[PDB]
Amino acid sequence: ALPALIHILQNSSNDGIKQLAGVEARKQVSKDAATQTSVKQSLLNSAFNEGKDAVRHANARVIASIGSEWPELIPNLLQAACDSNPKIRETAIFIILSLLESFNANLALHIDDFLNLFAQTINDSASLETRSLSAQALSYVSSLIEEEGEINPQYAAKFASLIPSVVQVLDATIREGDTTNTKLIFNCLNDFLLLDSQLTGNTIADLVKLALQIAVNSDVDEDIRVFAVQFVTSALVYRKSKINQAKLGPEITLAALKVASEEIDVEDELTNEDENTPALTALRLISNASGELSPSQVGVPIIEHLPTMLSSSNPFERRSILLAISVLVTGSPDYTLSQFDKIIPATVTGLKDSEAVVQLAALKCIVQLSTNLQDEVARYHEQYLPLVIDIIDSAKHVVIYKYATLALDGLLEFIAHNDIIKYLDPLMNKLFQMLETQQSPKLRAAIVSAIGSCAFAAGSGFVPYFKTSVQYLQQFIQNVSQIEGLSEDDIELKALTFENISTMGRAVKSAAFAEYAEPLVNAAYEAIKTDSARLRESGYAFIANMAKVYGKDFAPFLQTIIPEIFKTLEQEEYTVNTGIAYEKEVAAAALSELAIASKEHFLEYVEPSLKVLAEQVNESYGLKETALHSMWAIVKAVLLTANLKEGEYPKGVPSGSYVDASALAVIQTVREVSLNNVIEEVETSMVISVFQDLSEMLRLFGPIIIMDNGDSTHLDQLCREALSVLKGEHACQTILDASETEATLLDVALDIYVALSTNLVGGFAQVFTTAKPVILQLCQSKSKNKRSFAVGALSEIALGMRDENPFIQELLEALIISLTNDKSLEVRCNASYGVGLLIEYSSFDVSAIYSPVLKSLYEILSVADEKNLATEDDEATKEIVDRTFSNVCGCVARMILKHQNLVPLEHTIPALLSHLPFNTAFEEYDPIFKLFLKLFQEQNSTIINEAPKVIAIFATVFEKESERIELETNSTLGREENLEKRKQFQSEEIKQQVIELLKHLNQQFNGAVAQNPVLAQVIA
Repeated sequence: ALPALIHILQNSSNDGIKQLAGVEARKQVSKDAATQTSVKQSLLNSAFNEGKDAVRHANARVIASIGSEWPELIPNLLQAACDSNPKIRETAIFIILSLLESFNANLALHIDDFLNLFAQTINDSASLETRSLSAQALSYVSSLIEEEGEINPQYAAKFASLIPSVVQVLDATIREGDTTNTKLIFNCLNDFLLLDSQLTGNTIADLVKLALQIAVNSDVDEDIRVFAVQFVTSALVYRKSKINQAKLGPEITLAALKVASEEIDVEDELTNEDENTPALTALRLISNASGELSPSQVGVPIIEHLPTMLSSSNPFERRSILLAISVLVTGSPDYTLSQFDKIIPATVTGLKDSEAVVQLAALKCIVQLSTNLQDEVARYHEQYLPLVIDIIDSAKHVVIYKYATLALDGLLEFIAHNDIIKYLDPLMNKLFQMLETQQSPKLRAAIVSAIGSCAFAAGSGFVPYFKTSVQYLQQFIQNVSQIEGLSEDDIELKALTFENISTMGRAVKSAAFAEYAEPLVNAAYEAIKTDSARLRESGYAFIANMAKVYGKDFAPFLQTIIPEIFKTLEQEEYTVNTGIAYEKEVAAAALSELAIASKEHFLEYVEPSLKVLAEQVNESYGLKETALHSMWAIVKAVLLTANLKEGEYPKGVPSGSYVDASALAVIQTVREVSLNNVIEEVETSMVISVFQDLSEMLRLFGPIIIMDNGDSTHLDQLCREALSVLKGEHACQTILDASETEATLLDVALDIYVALSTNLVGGFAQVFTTAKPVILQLCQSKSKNKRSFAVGALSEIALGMRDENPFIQELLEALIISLTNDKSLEVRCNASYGVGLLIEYSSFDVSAIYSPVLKSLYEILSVADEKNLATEDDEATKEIVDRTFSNVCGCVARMILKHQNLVPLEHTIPALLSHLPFNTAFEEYDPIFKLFLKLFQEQNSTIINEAPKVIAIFATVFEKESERIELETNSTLGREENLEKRKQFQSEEIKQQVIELLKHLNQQFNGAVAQNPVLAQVIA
């Protein structure tokens, strides 16, 4: 059997035969013989004498595999590693290394001998290879030392002492041009990141700094530079606390920006339609720093350098800064949005550059801004659209043409419904002309997406184009079933046409879609059975929209579709099959939409769907969050099918159940899965996602989501987790200025309490007791954003409790301190909302606070008034300014309604009227309308002289209300994000009271109201 492969190893004239004999011979070792001494001593002899190194190593590896199953071996190798003869040392170390590579358990008995050996051989003056092998061995030694129950303090100290030597080996390998061993040493430093700190000592920041010096050194070979960039990226994922402690964020960012500024192959960039350059890895480093660190450490340095780089004579620096921003936004979208006053002009400057690489860089930046800040970018369509079209018309490179189309796509998709209509017809004609001219399927795919995005924005305004578009696009979805002979891009073009035709079905509704429903639906049911994961994905996306369009009429298709979806969700995902991951995401969304659009006919599928999804939560690689989200979607469907109307639940702790036993059982199922995926959960994205789902369901259906029958086990578990997140002590945080991801975790943790306060009302006070001091403390954070979240959350909690809140005076006095002393205008703005509410709910004497609070509210008004003077150029400030006007006026109206005779009206009413109508936060109209009803009913002198301004304000309000009603009827199905916020009236009752008021006012002032066209329409 095997011992012949050893004979071949020693003896062939062909060295490549001895080598591959050994490569196979190792494989054989596991699967007896009296004389096994012959094969050891033969191998040891060959390992140290063969002429070529590859044949030496081959014998060495066989010795080791033998080594697992000889008390003299390790002692003899430790002796050989200290031989006077450098080649004998090297081959012994290699064999020791191969032994460590077998993970034999008894190697743990030699930690000290290995530490003492390697402290020596790491600096072997005669063989760089021996130093590199010593570094490589140390990885196994550190792992061995961390298997002790308590890490030996002496091992850690010795091992830490070796770290500077490894750095020397690295410099040695770079100096000597030995890039094979440079790579291996970088693997060693990467392994240091994972180590317990007592093994690595204080070093890690210094390893980062040393890696940065290599990365920016253009004299170093590029592949070594990528290793270095990659190491720092890896340190962001595993050791960000050390990066923060050294405050290296800005140095990392600036180093990466310099590498990305190096020139690149321009013609490749402009034509290649497809990660290992220094320039590309540098962008990935920026991208990861933006996700990992607070924006002061990454985005702020970038925006500081935007002026000088964007004007540089070096086009690669103009290109570099735009691409830097393009990769900043995903990790720091809020900070990026706040810098739009600088960033948008910069993208416009970039589009006007003479160099195409800079123009492409600007386009990539815009695509990235649209993806993350959707409608916020589309507001600038008036500058962008002319520029982007001109680039499409005059493009000389395919990659510019693609990204121009894709930028146009992202803008058009989120254009305001009113504005798209001015563009819709000229746009429609241009995109179909483009579609004809271009024959590349990569380019056609991007044009089809832009067309569908027109439909999405236009809603019912798309009807004139619906039949021509489908006629045309039906050409790209022939022979769906036949995938043999199609390129990946041909598949994408087919898939995108299915997706965007179904999006047109969302724009025009079921009646206008009636012509094509059957052929298109049949075509999509072909897609689902096909062997393209991309094509199946587009089938499910098509079905998801059909569910929105046809509601319960789509139920006859359930028997057919669900079996396909279950099959899609159960597929093996492995070398992670990205196409299957996308398909599963969309199939889960299809299942959710079908469940919410079938109602009673999705009752046979509820239990099987929960079992399939629960299996994915437990076992899937990237579908956990979505699988769990879909489970709550199934619950939402079951609760709606039981005619629990959204927001109509009984408040307070439920002593039993307001839901029938079948529904409660479905709820409890998902409630258990939710809490098991937050308890001890290490991924913050998973925690964020669970908290978001729980808040949403609590908001819609009440406390029955978290508790029933007086048993608060899960409620207390939830609050425990949330409280821990607020304190920074949850498993997902314990692997300052916070990253935005970290800020989201805070926001959604606070929002659990917000939702519970509205669920519980008075009942919440006992739950709130533990979190209340922490939230009051977060209101004082050195971080402005944390203060903004906390003050905002306390105010919503106050709204949740209302007049059943036992802490009004404590909370009132805390928000008054924020209102009075906080340096941030936006924090003071958020506080003024909470202050008015607490006064509205208070039942004790507040006469002592009215005068100081009014003074502070007026100062806040004055700082916002000054900012309002220079903001034709900065919408982030304009939103804060406008929200301050709404909140302060709302709070003042609340104060007057609560205690009119403590507020001197003579100056307050005019200050109120000067900030009406509002531009945002229309919910604050509610106290103001009630105030106007009271002042006019008492014929108050102050408002009576102000009747023109008051009827003028309602003229704006009612015009806005009519636009809102029209926008709602025209819009594309399923765009109900902003529904509550666009409303001018919080209730039909307050709306009708206002109409009667305008009726009276028309009886006085000799028909002042009728004179106005808008109100004449409402008054009659």
